Amino acid sequence: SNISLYCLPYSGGSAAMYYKWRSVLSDNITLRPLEPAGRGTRIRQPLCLTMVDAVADLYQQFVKHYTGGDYAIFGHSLGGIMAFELVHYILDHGHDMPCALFFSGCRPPDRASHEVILHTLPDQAFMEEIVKLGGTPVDVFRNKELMTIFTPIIKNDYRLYEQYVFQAKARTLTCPIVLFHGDADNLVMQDELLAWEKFTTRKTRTIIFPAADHFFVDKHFEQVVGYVNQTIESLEIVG
Repeated sequence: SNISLYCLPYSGGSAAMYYKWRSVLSDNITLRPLEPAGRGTRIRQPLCLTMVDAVADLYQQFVKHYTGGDYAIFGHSLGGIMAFELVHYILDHGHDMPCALFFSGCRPPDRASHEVILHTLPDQAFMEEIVKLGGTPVDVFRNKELMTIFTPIIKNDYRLYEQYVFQAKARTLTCPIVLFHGDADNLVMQDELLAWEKFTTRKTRTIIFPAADHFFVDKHFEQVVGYVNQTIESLEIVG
C-alpha cells in the first residue's frame, strides 16, 4: 500500500525544510509537506491570526492530497503543536485515525507554555533573544537583508505558540506517538515529555539525540527519517 506523511515546519520555517526528506524516506511513503500561510510557496497568503485559524488553514492544505488511505503527521516545535491540534481537527471532520504521529522538539501540549512572552518585544530585541535561545540559527544576523523580510514571519509563529491555550479533547488518540528530542535543546524540557503519554492509548516512544540542539531535525534529518521509516515499517507488520 501507500502512506502519506504530512510534515509541518517549526517557527519561521517553510515546507522546504522537508524537501530533502525524499532522499531517505521509504519508497512507499509519499512526502506531503504542508505549507503554513505567509511563507515559502504561500508567501502571498496573509499570516495566520490564531492557532485555530492556522489549523483550519492547514486542513485545507491536507485535503488537497488526502483521499482516505494511511497517513502519519510529523511536526517540529510549533509544527508539533499544530500537528496535535490538526489531527484532532481531522478527526472532528470524520476522517480515520493516523497510523502514527511524530512530535519533534515539542513539549507536551498541556505544558506547551512560554516561560516568556517574546512576541511583543521590538523586532530587534526579539531576534536577539531567539538567537540567544537557539530558536533560529545564529547566522541569521549575517545578512540584514534576510532579517528584514524574515523577522515578521518568525515573530508571527512565536505569537501563535505563545497565545496558545490548551483545551482538552473529546477523544484519546489510538495510534503510537514518537517523540524526538535533542539532549542539548534549551527550549524543550526532557523531564516534561512524560506528559505526552495520556494523549494516546498506544505506546509513546522517546528518542534522544546526543549532543543535539533544537535544530537536530535538520542536522540529523537522516536519522530522524531513519526512525520514521522504522516506525512505519513496524506498523506494516503488526499494526
